[PDB]
Amino acid sequence: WINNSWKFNSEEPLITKLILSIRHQLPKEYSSELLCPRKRKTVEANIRDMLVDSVETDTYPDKLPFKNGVLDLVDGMFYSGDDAKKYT
Amino acid sequence: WEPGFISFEDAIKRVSKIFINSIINFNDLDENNFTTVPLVIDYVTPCALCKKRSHKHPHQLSLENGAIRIYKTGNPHSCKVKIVPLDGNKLFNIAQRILDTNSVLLTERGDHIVWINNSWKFNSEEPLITKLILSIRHQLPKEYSSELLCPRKRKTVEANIRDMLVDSVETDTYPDKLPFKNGVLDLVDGMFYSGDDAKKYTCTVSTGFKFDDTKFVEDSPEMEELMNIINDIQPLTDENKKNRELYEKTLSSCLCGATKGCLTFFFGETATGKSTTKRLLKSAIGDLFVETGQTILTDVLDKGPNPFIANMHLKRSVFCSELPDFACSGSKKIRSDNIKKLTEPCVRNHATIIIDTNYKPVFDRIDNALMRRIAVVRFRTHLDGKIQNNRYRFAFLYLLVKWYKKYHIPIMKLYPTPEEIPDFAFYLKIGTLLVSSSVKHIPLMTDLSKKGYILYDNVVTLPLTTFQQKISKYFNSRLFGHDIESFINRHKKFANVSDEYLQYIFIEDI
Amino acid sequence: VETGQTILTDVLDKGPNPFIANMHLKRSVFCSELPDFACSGSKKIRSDNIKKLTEPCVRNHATIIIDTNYKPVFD
Amino acid sequence: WINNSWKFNSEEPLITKLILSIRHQLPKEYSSELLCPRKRKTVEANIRDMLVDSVETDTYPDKLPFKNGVLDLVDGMFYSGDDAKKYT
Repeated sequence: WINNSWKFNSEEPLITKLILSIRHQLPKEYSSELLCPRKRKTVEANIRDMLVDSVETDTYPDKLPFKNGVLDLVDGMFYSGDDAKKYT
Repeated sequence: WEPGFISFEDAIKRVSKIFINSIINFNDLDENNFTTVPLVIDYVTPCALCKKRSHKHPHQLSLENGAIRIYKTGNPHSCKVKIVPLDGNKLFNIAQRILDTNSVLLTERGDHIVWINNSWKFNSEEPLITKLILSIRHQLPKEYSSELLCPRKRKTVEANIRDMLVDSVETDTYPDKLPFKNGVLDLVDGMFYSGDDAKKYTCTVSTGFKFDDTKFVEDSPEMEELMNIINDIQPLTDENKKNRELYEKTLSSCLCGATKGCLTFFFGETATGKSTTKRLLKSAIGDLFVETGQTILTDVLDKGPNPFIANMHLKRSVFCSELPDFACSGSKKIRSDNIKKLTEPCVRNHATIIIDTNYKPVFDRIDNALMRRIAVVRFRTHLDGKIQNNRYRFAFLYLLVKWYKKYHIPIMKLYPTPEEIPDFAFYLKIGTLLVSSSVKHIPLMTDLSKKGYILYDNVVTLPLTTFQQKISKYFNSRLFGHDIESFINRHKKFANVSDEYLQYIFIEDI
Repeated sequence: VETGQTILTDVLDKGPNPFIANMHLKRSVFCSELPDFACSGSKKIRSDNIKKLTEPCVRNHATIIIDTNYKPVFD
Repeated sequence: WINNSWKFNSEEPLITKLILSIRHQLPKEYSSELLCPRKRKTVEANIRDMLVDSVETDTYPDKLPFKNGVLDLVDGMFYSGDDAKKYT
């Protein structure tokens, strides 16, 4: 989930890009640790080892996706940014 | 405090970790008063710096050469001095500085485009980012240059750079640019960019030769000698106005990079100056111009991997044929199945197709869809080594650019010409003579009853004999037998074994 | 996505069709604007292809609408 | 360019052999460190990065190449050894 969208790739990984982009939200003493690619690879390995349960994508049939958000057909409300993260 | 340094509170944290003994006034230091306020150390344990019990004078810190120096006031020699560097991961700063120049970009397809030697270079197997890192050492500050010599550090910077490109851009967007080996030229403004000024336009192709402004002048003996042939083939006469307009419009569409599939026909007698333009096209555009024959027309593009189809991408103009028609007996006729896909924007295609032929050909398959793909311009009125020597390289660029700036400004629209499309005049005439049955013709039974019309499946129908007797009076079978024989079987409907009907009514009755 | 009668005429199983692989998650696909097929010289509709379109597995979510001036003829 | 001849190679590395052969021509202090394979690989990695421009081979149409040199036809002299290096 980068740039307010879900991205899919099988050859160029994006977990390292996500780790690089998350630095600001982490506590300050944690941010400076992610500048070295070796540490980013270690964190990526930990994350990969820590995912064991799978989830299904494109489940809700009554949602209208958009470049900057999603639209609810039933209620006519627009959800943008983090509010659209739940709908995969 | 400088942005190149590590963050302030991190420096305070490491300074705290130096001193085992707890600090009393640790919260009173900010980014503006650290060098002034002396540090108050509650020496529960002996001084961590020099192991003596307590100091008569408090310690103090200062920032010299991007490093925090820990020293004791009063007599500094009674306590040992520590140094704490403040620079953070110099390689990341180098990656920041390199990326700020917009020299490397993501091409949206999974590769990377690198700006080296005044060009954008594609590559999929050999690394080009490292070459860029080695080349940009001079633009970077002095202290950053020495690190970029070790291959391991260059690999680290490449790894850092690869992780900060999360946005994709599209290449070859502007369709009004002429690429060149040493820059890019603008059609609408007639000025040449070179070097870094051309970096904003992401052109991945070039004509293969440099641009010379010395030859590009208003008047020269060479262009004066050339313009005579062009003026002779099409004289500037009032009766030759629409033909000259079509001729000017069809040539100057080659420079435009718009995606379009409207074909044009060069019809005229042989050895009438038509053949002179084919060499000037190659001498003008150069690499982007590619000549080919009818092999594309005949061979099926879908069947098998066609290298020509894979390699025609990013080609401004493609000359369809160079040899006279094979429309006579013993050769494969013109098939329209291949001409449908070349008009579509995606196969991405960018070529302009022009066919020159001395005689009108015949099409095996025909419908109404061909009006949007066929246009013709005809010649009415009436050495080789010089062109190969690139003698007239600019004399034809000037003609094309002057035509483009004269008329090719508003839009790239080619009006098709049905004036003399072969084996189409009879079909166009019969289009206005035959109309299909519809709801609007149903309430006309008062007028159609005398014609013998019968309503089958709520459709007005006509047997073949009446159409044949009412259609043979207008034309002789001797000259138009082919079209009528090929058309009869196309639109025959059988109500039963014995009933054959056509759902078409000639308008001349009303 | 808009397309024509080629998918209707051609059998999807015969040969590799990239478009059939790329139809995945396409909400609406306009099928064709084809004219009458009762006229001579036009191949009839292959009824094998329409059977698998209804099946959920090719995931599919496309809605197919066929626009014709007059009624065609099946085989 | 090894043994007075230009050679292609697509699978086996030839740059390392070139370095080992050129070892003698370098200054004396530089001859010792070329014996370690790791240093030779580092030098190869360095030299692969400074070649950004490309050249074309077999461009002169009036030469007869030989095993021990190249013969010029328009005038009639033989170039052997280093003299034939300029003609690819």
